[PDB]
Amino acid sequence: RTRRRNEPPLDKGMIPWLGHALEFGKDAAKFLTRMKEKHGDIFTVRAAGLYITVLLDSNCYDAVLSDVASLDQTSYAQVLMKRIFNMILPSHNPESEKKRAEMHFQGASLTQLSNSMQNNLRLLMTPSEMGLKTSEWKKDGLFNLCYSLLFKTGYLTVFGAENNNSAALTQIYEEFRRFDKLLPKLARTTVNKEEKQIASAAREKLWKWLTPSGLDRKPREQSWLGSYVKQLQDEGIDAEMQRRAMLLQLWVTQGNAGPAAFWVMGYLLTHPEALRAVREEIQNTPVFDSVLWETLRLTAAALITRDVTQDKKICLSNGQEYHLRRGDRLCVFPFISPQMDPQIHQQPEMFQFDRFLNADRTEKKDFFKNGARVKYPSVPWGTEDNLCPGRHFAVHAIKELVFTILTRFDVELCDKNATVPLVDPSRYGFGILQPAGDLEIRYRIR
Ligand code: HEM
Repeated sequence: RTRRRNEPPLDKGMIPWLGHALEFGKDAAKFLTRMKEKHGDIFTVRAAGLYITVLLDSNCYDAVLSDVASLDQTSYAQVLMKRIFNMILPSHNPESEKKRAEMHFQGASLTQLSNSMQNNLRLLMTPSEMGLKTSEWKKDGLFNLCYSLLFKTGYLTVFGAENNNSAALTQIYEEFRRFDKLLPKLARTTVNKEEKQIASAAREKLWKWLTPSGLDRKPREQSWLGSYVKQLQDEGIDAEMQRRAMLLQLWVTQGNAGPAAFWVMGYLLTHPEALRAVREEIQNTPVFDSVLWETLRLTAAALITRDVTQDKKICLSNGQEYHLRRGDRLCVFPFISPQMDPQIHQQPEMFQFDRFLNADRTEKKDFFKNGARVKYPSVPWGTEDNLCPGRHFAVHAIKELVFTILTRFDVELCDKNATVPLVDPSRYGFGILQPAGDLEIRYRIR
């Protein structure tokens, strides 16, 4: 491989064919940040025989990705669902189900879903559910606690899975965590033999449990999940692959909200002034909105991937023209820019609770890089034409959990001086970051 005219800088690495595959996978943010410092806002890396052009000029993300004739999302999605979920969906219409997700998670459907979520969370934060039948205080990891509560809430709400009792929901959650922990390694083909066995064992249990085969529950074909299942059935997808698809939809709907709620609570518990303004506001939620947006800036790290299906000319904001080559991949990583970009957000590694608030506590919208307006200073839900359809529901759920914890419980750090844990670097690229260890807490009924 050799650079052609106006192609991005090329970085092959020293390992023939394999290139940067290992380093890229181990900590995508560290590697792509290193590459940005070396080459600038656009560069092409070799990884496992493939060439991946990375674009980090956030002013171009929307316009570049709008070219669906030159930039395919479907092929890499198929790769991931094979590797992670052991799934193949032949003759599958992807746009029809994405349209269903948009509609089902907005408007009157959203209000219904959100009302059910509120009800379900209440059932899950009972003293008995909260492990408070033995003692005044209960110790837990905050991440584990927030993930457990929202996973269970979202699962009950989205899958309508009341057939599962309390102990059953815990079993399902713990198996999901087992699988979820190994998901990045599955995506990257970096599982060892023991991990591969664990992931496969976990998937099989989840395939069985998420489809209650033994029961005669009449399908709700007008619901989000029921209409999805009905589509697969009409497309000729067999029962077994229908079972496997449930784990895909479980991960897509449950893999982010609880982790995000953890970071919100982590940042708040470790930032007294932030927590005071939030609690005061509980007594329109402008402060909490800034808190949540700041949390997502720091922790929403989905990587956007496309296959380049034809040669494409592109212009960065400075006017320089670059050529994308057919057969390559294009990646866009909003986590690095604009979210963690020090030229847009000063001290970007710092949680500043009011970073998106003006002096008079109005919404701060004015953000700049080197004397140029930045249209989207944070991109947690994805690029403008490919937004998370569940985002409004995600925010409702995160708010509901945070509101309940602060209102109905006393929550204390076990180590009064603790800061939030570091990030597990395997999570970069897959959505909300997860902590390396946990933040140990104690809680009691307030
Ligand atoms: C903070 C929490 C969440 C974040 C940050 C988030 C973010 C994202 C992002 C960035 C994507 C784009 C896919 C990609 O390029 O990898 C996506 C897709 C999607 N999200 Fe969310 N999400 C969250 C929670 C949720 C929730 C609670 C739901 C629904 C209950 C949901 C439903 C979906 C669906 C159905 C897709 C489309 C999957 C596909 O078409 O392949 N998400 N999400």
